[PDB]
This record gives sequence, structure tokens and C-alpha cells, in this order.
Amino acid sequence: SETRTLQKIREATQELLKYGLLEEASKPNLYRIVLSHPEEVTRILEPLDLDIGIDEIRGLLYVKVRLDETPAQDEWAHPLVRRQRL
DNA sequence: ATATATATATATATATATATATATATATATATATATATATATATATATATATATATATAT
Repeated sequence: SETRTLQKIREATQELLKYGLLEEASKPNLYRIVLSHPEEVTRILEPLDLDIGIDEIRGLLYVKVRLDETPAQDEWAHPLVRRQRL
């Protein structure tokens, strides 16, 4: 009935959230599709305060916190991204 | 009446079959012990959220 996001883009976004990154080395089909539709993925992630940073040289995409531009908070805090200390 | 032969009471010797007693060897069941893997539980360090205590500040 109503419009649905393209199946491949949905798969790429779900994979990117699950594993936290894509790579042309081991997932070319999704990685290329994401680069061919950056405005769709960035629109999908913006409501959650997530945003993809892309490293074309090394063939990599990774999620990162999209929080405000240096607000009064000097360090970011995000509900979903639980921080760790190895 | 004499002479012969046989029979009755009891035990012993020999054989037959049944049954028990003894011993051994075996198979079986079982208890048990071990090992493996897995799950579970506790302790420590750190990040996160909640709650309380203290102080400031408005209204009487």
C-alpha cells in the first residue's frame, strides 16, 4: 500500500546497526548500495542521532554519534551507544 | 519216623535312580566412579540512572 524503503537499503541499514560497520572487502553488494544512496541512509539514521562516517580510501562505513555541534556538553552521551572501558 | 526241600525273619551286598551338596566358571546386572561439556554462580572494574541531602529562592 504505502511506500516502503527499498529492500536493499533496509538490509544495509539493519546490518550497519547490528555490526556497526560495512566493508567492501566482505560485503560489496551492501557497501556499494549505501554509497550510491547516502542521502537515504543519512535520512534513516538522523532521527536516532546516528550518522555514517565513510572512509573511501580503506573501503569502510561506520556509525557514529550525530549529536549536536559542540553544545554546552563538552562530552557526548547517547542512550543506545553504551560506552565501555576495555 | 526218615530224608529231602522249602519257606520265614533279618541283615548284608550290589545295582539303579533320584536328589542334594559342593565347587567352579560364567554372564549378567548393577552400582559406581570418572570424565566431558555445559551451565551457573560469585567477584571486580566501570558506566549509567536513581534517589537523597543541602542550599537557594518565592510566598506568607
